[PDB]
Amino acid sequence: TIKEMPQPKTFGELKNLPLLNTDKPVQALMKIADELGEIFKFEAPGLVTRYLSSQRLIKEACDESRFDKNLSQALKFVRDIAGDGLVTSWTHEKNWKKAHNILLPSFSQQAMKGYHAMMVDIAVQLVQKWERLNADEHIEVPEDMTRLTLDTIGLCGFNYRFNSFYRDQPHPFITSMVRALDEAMNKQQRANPDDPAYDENKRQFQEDIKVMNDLVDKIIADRKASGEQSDDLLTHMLNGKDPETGEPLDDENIRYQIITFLIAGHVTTSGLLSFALYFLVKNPHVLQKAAEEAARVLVDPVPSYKQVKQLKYVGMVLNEALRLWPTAPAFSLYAKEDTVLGGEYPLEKGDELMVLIPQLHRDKTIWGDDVEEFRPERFENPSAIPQHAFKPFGNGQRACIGQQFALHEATLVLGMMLKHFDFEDHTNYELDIKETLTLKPEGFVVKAKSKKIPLGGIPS
Ligand code: HEM
Ligand code: NI
Ligand code: NI
Ligand code: NI
Repeated sequence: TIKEMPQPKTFGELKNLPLLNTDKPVQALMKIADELGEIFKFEAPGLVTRYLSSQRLIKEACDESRFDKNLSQALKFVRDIAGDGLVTSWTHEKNWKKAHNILLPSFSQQAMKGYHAMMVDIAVQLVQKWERLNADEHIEVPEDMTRLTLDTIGLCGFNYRFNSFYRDQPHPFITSMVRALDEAMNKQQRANPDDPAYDENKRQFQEDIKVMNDLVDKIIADRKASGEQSDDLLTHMLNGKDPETGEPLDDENIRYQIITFLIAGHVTTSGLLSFALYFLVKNPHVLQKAAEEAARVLVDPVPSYKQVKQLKYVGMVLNEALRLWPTAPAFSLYAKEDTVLGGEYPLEKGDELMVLIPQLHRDKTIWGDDVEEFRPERFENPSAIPQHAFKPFGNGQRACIGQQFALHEATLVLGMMLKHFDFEDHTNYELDIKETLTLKPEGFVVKAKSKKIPLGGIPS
C-alpha cells in the first residue's frame, strides 16, 4: 500500500522554485518526470502540488467524485485577465454553472452546422494568401495559423471581423494578449511579486488589459448597432438566462466571457495546426497519405460540413499531434476529501494535483515503446484506447467546451491545406517549442507550391 513521494532538488526556502527558472517550464517538468517517475512533489513558497504522469494515477484523478478542478497558480494569475470566466472560475463558484448552462447550446451540434460556412470564409482567406505569395517568400506557419483561428472565433462567435489577413503585424489584441499571458507565466517565478522591481511589469500589464478591453468594447458596441437577428455565442451571452436561476449573465461577467472565448478559442487551435503541419513535413509518407485522403474527399470547390467529417485520417493526424504535444499542456485538480491515490500516496482534503498531459501521452504501458514517433495509425480505432489515457481537452463537466469547434475547424483547414498545396521544409526546421502557458512551435517556416486547384465562392 503506502509509500512516500519523490521530490526533485530543493534550494532552501525557495524549495523547487529555481528548477522552473526557464522560459520552457512544462518541458522542464517533463525532464523531471522522466527522472522520478509517475508522480513527484513540487514545492514552492506557499504552495505544494503533485505532478502526475501515468495513466494509472491519472485515471483515478479524473474521478469527479474524488477530485474537482483546481485553479493552479497559473490560472489564478490568468484570472486577472479573464476574471471568473468559464476557464478561470471555480466549480462551486457558479457564475460558472450559470454561464455553462447559458453557453453550452452555442456548441450544440446544430450550432456547429451554423459556424461551418463562416469557418470556410476564413479558411478560403488563408489559402488565397498562400496562393498569392511570390516564389522567394516563406510562410510563417504559427503567425498565419493565429490569423486563421482568431478570425474564426471572432466571426463564428461574435460576428466581428478582425481582418487579420489584411494586417502586417499581429492584431493589437494579439500583442497585448501574448504579453499579458507571458506575465502570468513569468510571475510564477517571482518570490516577491510585489517588489517594486516589477512595477514596470504591473504597469505594462494594466495597459495590455486596457487594450484587450477596448476591443471587447468594439465587439459589444457594433452588436447593439444591430445586424438583424443573430444566434451566435455573443447573442446567447446577452439574452440567455440560466434555467436553474432564471438569471442572465452579470455585466461584469459577459465581458470576462468574451475575453475568455477570444483567447481560449484560438491559441491552442493555431498551436495544434502549427504542430500538425510541422509533423507532416517531417514525416512525408504521413503527409502523402493525408494529402491523398484530402484529394479523395474534398471534390467540391469549397468543403461541405459532411465532407469535413469524412476526413477521418486528417482527424487522426490532429489527434496524434495533440498526443505528442497537447497545446494546453496541463490542468489542475484538488482532492474533495481525504483519500488515497493509486493506493500508495495519501492525500489530505484540498491537496493539489497537476496532470502533466505530455507525459501521460508518453506512458509506454499504454502506447508502446515507440512513444516519440509520429504514427497517426494509433487512433485508427478509438474503441481501443483506455479512458483517461488521452486527455488533451481536460476532464469531466469542466473539459473543453470548444473541443468540437477546434477539431472541426482544424480538420477543415488542414484539409484545404493538403488539397491545395505541396510543402517543403525550406529551412530544415529544428523544433523550438515556445511556452506562453500554452504550447506552439516558434520560428517554424515552410514553403508552399500551389497545386493550381481553383476555389469557388463562400456561403457567408
Ligand atoms: C486544440 C484546441 C484546444 C485544446 C487543446 C483545449 C484544451 C482545453 C483544456 C485542457 C481545458 C480544461 C482546462 C482545465 O481543466 O483547467 C479546456 C477548457 C475550455 N476550453 Fe478549450 N481547448 C481547445 C480549444 C478550444 C476552443 C476552440 C474553444 C472555443 C470556445 C475553447 C474554449 C474553452 C472553454 C470556455 C473552457 C472551459 C470550460 C469549462 O471548464 O467550463 N477551447 N480546453
Ligand atoms: Ni498495499
Ligand atoms: Ni528561402
Ligand atoms: Ni515513398
